[PDB]
Order: sequence, then structure tokens, then C-alpha cells
Amino acid sequence: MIIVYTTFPDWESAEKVVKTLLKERLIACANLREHRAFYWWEGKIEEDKEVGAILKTREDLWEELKERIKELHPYDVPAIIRIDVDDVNEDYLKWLIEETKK
Amino acid sequence: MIIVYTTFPDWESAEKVVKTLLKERLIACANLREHRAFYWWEGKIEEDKEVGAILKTREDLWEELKERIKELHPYDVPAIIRIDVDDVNEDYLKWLIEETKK
Amino acid sequence: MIIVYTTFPDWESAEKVVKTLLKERLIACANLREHRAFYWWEGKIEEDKEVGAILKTREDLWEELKERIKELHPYDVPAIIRIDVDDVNEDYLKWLIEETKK
Ligand SMILES: [Cl-]
Ligand SMILES: [Cl-]
Ligand SMILES: [Cl-]
Ligand SMILES: [Cl-]
Ligand code: NA
Repeated sequence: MIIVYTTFPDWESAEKVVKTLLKERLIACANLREHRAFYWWEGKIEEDKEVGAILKTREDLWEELKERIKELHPYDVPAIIRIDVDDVNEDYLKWLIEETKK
Repeated sequence: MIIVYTTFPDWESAEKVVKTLLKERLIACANLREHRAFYWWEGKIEEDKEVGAILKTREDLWEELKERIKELHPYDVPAIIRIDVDDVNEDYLKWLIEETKK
Repeated sequence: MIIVYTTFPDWESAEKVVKTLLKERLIACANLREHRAFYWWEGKIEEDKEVGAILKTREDLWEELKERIKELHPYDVPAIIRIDVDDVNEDYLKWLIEETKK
């Protein structure tokens, strides 16, 4: 399986996007939590509150998930970071595989 | 070393489990913070407040740690995710090894 | 690209360090959020509020970044954890590499 990390400007957009992803079953679940971001943007260091999202899904769904997030994301250049899971308990992996599209 | 990510339904269970893992020297430490979870569960997209836990330990302790968490976890199907650390400062690694059993 | 995870004792140090790393373009950005750390100290399990920081940068900047964090960090034995990113949207990766030193 894989973990996908992305960030949103607010709770409204984060919740809307994540719910759509769940409805389309591109992910089995998401963990949302606030954070403060500091980043470079056109010659200036920006500071913004964001809602970070940890999405969990199947490895084979990466491409489709990434594309969908791109179409739904409020940011023009969002962060869609994929981290492969080296191992996970099989009983959980089963639930995840079962709850994701196939 | 490795990082292990798991979630709990509340702070009570999260603390109990983490402290048990520490007393048994299966992990060097943990980072816990709340998050809003959205997931599929028997035909419904559940929304709940959870406590996410980031555990740090040695690679050779993974299996034993995974099985121990399965026994202690309040969730019937908990997420026990392993992510290998590609590199880390040496002093921290040495500290982590000294803190974990064997 | 890679993600580097470290923790700080407070927001003052977290933001000062992160802003310095950005100014020197060792990272493209960072996400900071509080958490509760659990670890052994003085013979017992201690709980401490910390500010976790997720930094995003290029793989080739790892060594320089790690050494810089060591020089700036308030902790004597800080956690400087590198986790390689398996995949990421390429428009974000293009942005990230163009904002970091070289
Ligand atoms: Cl998978
Ligand atoms: Cl996190
Ligand atoms: Cl080192
Ligand atoms: Cl892309
Ligand atoms: Na990896």
C-alpha cells in the first residue's frame, strides 16, 4: 500500500476533496490535521495555515488518485507526495484493498 | 531505523499502548497528535477524531512490535504502518539503539 | 525528493530554524505542527509538547541540510530523519528543485 500526503488551504476544501476521493473509492481513508507552512513563492517566503491530509490507498491506484487530486485541488501547484509502505499488518491491508475501487 | 504509524480512537488508549511499548522497550519514543479521520466502514463514510501516533524504533524489532500492537490495540482492525528511514543523524540513531531492548 | 522530519522544543526555535533553512534555500518549504512526545527521561516515561517539522527538499541537499540543522538545532541530540519520496506530481517537483540551492 501507499500513503499520499497533500495539503489544503482550509478545512472546507480539504473535507470536500477527501470525501469525493472516498466516494469514488480512490482511497480507504484520510487523516486531516492543521499545520503552519513556510514556503518559497516567487521570490518571497510565504507563511500560511493549511490542513494537511494523509491519504491511504493501494499502490496501483497512485496514478489515478494523483490525477483526480490535480483536477479537484484548489491549489494550482499542490503537493501530492507518495510514500510507499514497506509493510503493514495484513488484516488492515485487506480492509483497505476491499474498500478501494477495483 | 523505521517509523511506525498507527491511529487510536482516543488519547486514553493511545497513551496506554504507547507507554506499554516504551516500558517493554519496543520503541525509543513516540509523537502523538490529533487528527480528523474519514474512512469507509461497512457501507458508510465514518468521520471521527483520532490520535495519530508516530513511533520510532529499530528495523529488527518490527515483527515483534507489530504483533505486540495487534494485541494491545482497541481497534479490531488497526493500522500498523511501517516506513523505513532512509537515513538519520548518527547521534540520534545511537540514542535510539541504546533506548530499545537488546 | 525527500522529506526530513525533526522536532523542536517550542515554536520560537522551530520557526527561526526553518526560516533560516529557507533563506539559505536548503529546503523549498516546511509544515509545522504541535504534538506530544513520549520518551524515557530520568528513569521514567516523560511527556513533552514539541513542534514537529516536515521539511521538503532535494535528495542531493540531504548531507548539507543535515549538517546545517545540527548547527542550528536547540536540542543536543535532535531527530533528523530522512524519508525518500517514492513519487510526486512533477509540476510540484519542478517547483521544488527550482527553489532550492544548486
Ligand atoms: Cl497495495
Ligand atoms: Cl503528521
Ligand atoms: Cl550524522
Ligand atoms: Cl504530475
Ligand atoms: Na521508503
